[PDB]
Amino acid sequence: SVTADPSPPTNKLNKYSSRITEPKSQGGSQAILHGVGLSDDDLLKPQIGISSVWYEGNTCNMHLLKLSEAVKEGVENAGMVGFRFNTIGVSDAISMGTRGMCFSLQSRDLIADSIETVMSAQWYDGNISIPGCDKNMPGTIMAMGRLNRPGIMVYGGTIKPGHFQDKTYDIVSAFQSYGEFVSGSISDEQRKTVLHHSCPGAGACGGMYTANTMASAIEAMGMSLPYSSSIPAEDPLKLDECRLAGKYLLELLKMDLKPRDIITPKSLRNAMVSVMALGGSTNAVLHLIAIARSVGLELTLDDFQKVSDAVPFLADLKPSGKYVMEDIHKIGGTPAVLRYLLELGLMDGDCMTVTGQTLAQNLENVPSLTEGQEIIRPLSNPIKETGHIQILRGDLAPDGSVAKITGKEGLYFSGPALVFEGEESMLAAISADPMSFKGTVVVIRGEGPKGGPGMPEMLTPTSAIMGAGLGKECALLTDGRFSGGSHGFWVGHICPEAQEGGPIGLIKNGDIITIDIGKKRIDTQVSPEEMNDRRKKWTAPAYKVNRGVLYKYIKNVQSASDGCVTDE
Amino acid sequence: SVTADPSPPTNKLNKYSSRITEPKSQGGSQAILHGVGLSDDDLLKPQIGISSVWYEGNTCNMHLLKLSEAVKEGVENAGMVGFRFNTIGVSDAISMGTRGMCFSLQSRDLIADSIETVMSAQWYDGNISIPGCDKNMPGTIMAMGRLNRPGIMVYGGTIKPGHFQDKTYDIVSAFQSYGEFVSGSISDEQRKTVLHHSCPGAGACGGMYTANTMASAIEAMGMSLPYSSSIPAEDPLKLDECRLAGKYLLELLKMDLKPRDIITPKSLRNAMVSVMALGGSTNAVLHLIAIARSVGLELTLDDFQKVSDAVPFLADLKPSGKYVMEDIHKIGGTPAVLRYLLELGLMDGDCMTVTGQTLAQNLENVPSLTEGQEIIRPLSNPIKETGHIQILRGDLAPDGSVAKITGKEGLYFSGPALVFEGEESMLAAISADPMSFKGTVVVIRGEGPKGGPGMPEMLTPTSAIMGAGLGKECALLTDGRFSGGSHGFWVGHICPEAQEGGPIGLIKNGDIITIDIGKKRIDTQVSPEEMNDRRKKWTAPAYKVNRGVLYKYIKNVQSASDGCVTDE
Ligand code: FES
Ligand code: FES
Ligand SMILES: [Mg+2]
Ligand SMILES: [Mg+2]
Repeated sequence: SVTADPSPPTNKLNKYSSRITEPKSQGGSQAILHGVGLSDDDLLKPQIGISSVWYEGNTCNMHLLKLSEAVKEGVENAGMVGFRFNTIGVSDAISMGTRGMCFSLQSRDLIADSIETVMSAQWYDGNISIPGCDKNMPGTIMAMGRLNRPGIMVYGGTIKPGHFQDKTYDIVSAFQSYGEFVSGSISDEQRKTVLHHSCPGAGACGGMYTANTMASAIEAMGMSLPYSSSIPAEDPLKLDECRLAGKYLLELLKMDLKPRDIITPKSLRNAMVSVMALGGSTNAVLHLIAIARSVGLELTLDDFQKVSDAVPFLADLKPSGKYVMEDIHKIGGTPAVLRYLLELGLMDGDCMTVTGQTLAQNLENVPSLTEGQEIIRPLSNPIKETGHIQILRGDLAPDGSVAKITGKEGLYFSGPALVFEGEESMLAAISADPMSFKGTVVVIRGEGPKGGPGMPEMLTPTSAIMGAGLGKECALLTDGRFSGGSHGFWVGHICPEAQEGGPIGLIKNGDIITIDIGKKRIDTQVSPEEMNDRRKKWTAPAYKVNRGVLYKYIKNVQSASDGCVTDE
Repeated sequence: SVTADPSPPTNKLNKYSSRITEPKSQGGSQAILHGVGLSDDDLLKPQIGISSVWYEGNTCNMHLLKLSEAVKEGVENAGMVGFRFNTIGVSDAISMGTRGMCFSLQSRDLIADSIETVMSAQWYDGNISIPGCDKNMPGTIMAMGRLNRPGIMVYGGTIKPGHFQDKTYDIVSAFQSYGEFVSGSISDEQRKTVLHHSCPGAGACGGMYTANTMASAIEAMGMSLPYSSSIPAEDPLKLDECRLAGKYLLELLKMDLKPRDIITPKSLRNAMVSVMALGGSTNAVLHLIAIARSVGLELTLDDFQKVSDAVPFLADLKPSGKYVMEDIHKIGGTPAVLRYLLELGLMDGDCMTVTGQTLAQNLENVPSLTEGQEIIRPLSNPIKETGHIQILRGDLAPDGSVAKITGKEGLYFSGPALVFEGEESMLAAISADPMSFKGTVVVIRGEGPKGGPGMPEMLTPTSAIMGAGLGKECALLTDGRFSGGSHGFWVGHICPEAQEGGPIGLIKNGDIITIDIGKKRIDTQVSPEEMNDRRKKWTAPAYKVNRGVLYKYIKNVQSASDGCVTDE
């Protein structure tokens, strides 16, 4: 029983805004509303909060004001009042590699707080959110779940791949350019050319990374309109979707079809099914748990393992494959993918969606995957018989951990631990003495929600390992997160994190660590009694901040196995 | 020693953005920056985060996107790169009277978190903030203090008074209209006419309420440019100020004149001096404490009492007087007011400001208060010999409380307590049985930062008291806040709040409460031993929420005497 936001004061379409538009005792409210341009007749209409995440310093978000204007126009075209407002967001592509990354994950929870705040204070009847980026998307859904007022999330759209001189690039090309330069693979001028053509325009990062994972998952959950996740950012049809969201939201107000009517155990499973089938990001574990909690439901790591075991990986999409979200768009979009998964019996078609109809009804007449397409494998010949996402426990991750397992890595890794108290000291060690890493289980700890602080996503450690030729010769463990595609036994989200005294914070250099994918365990040769000896002598490190938004995060955040929720 | 945000990697103007624009290892960052439109030459420039609080559902904020575009143009005209982003805010005029008010105060702290987040993640060198409303203003300064990067706050400007048929209105006219209708003073049609003409356009609420108090105080603190606080929202000179902020910020980057160089004990006192001289809001106590903490300084309730005792109330401004901020603008603006206070020896002129010069240097050549003006009283004939703001302690507010004391109320009030566990039950009681309030000390408790939750500002209780003719016949105590002008012994901010087991939560109906302004005490006839007896049997009420942004507020917020900071 979630208690968060104001209740409305049955067939009324302005259930909330009537609190301030109708009583004479709210004459001050009505005076403001006339001052912002509402007529007496406008005061009778539903009021839609239109929350975008526009900002100019990221390609994923710089276009969203234009989208928000189209959403407002369509809300007015549907007989409603549209009130635009706008939250913050941050760019992982900009902050990756820097301590700015400590601020990224928590911006999800701040976006949720932001939209909840405005919708509650202004008494809006419904919400249309326009995220464009990584964390923006689940933050908007969490606010929707807390408020439980009719809402639709309009994905801003993925960016198109960059093209120059018969070469094709994305943000990962730009990430990888430094290492290829240092290795001698490319010249400084080729490096510079990659940076000028990797990000050609607006839109979220282009492969099946976190943004496309979550947009697809949220469409599969029924909380975006069909095709929202797969229409590209700069596409004319994205603007048309914006101009239609008001029509759809009107119908949701008439039926009073709310987020907790749409986000259910079965539609959460539908979202998880799309993550497994498409090879989506391990970050979806954090965000789908957070979304489930926001509507008062439960979702555990073991629920992810069960769906992973039930759903084959079918999609030849970056990072693990070759294609990108624009290629999905060209062969029928996300609805064509979900139609195939539904036909295979992998999804529950009875779930209500923001179209006002069920998932099966949305998908009944959509064009199917284009004949001859090579992106989505048939069930008979999947890329992997089960999903990439694997939950591991064992001695060193007793409360869980998350890995992306392709099947190319083998079933076991065993090696002496090489332990670093953060990303910076690992990178200096691999720079000075790369051969000391050969055969080791590398542990980068102190990078969890409280220890980091902020659970930063880390990319430099793994590109340093790949560039040293050590990809098949070591394993990587962290209480933080690893960015992009895996190329080995790379395990993140290890719980309890080191800052909390979890076993990962008790590992010492030379401890033999064995990762067993089949048993789903990360174990240590150190005896349980010696581990307990170390725990008795362990003292928590001082927090790295004492003020500001990150210290509030330290005070509030739950574990990664609990989705790093902050409001419980 | 504040530890919150990233440090820069001496004469460089791009101290922070060089972290991502210069190293080859940040090629991903640079690819994004080219995609958003930066040239190779642009990468060399400082990057300014331009944070507005635009949203369409409030007159105070609906214009701020236009202002933000002018700020960006001036940043580019100054040889810098401008990156706009935008936070949330909420409208007290809309939410007043409703549980939406529970979300208002905390939006200050969420704005602070929001701007801190973006500036840290994106590595911006400086900040220009464009608030328009109540809580927006101190939230932007708190972010500035945490980051300690050069910053300027551009006030959006006050709204102009409304005019219709030789009558003049503001938001308070609209608030008061319901009660005048119920009393028979005005007809329904006159009531409706007030609502259509009370708020004529963009801008913050027009008298010396919280917005104008804090804009004036922040200008007096040196963190806005001269006249920022007094130029009206729709004025051409406000746009010109926006287009100049970049020139001024460039110079701050050259001198590296930072917020903790500008916000000092002496400039905090300067801000407090302006609050006392102008009759500013008791809310300035919360916000100036929060601003002081954000730069690692201390500011106590007793510091406010000392300044109040030292500074006469001089300004004939609403709520207590007749004039409004536009009238100040017409007689020389905030700089003319501060020039007079400086000439009187009430302020410290050596404080550095965002002009790159001292306060005395800014004021040396500004036009003085217009000859003949009747708004600012001479020191010889003040409206009150000391400031309105009074700190009270005593048995029932051992950790402090705040009142606005005009001098019209007498020095003492004594009466039996009439106790309500929230605003709703008080209002029902005064509706049913108004005479039962005559002679009482009314206690509205459970309205503090944790109890409310959110320390709501309350207006309906006091207009109900005025409308029942009880203004001179009772006193009002709360652990929350009272809105607008006082018309009696109306004390808010009582600490500890009732939810925390403070004495206010132990008062029983009939307890004789005596308010003594001269002794600065709110005392009870109940013996200390009986109070302690009650405390031993007291149990905290359940919190009113268990999820969402308000439950996080309950988890994080300090007392009103500590400025309701949330990050400590
Ligand atoms: S930084 Fe926005 S999705 Fe990658
Ligand atoms: S609601 Fe914005 S200052 Fe009054
Ligand atoms: Mg990312
Ligand atoms: Mg207010």
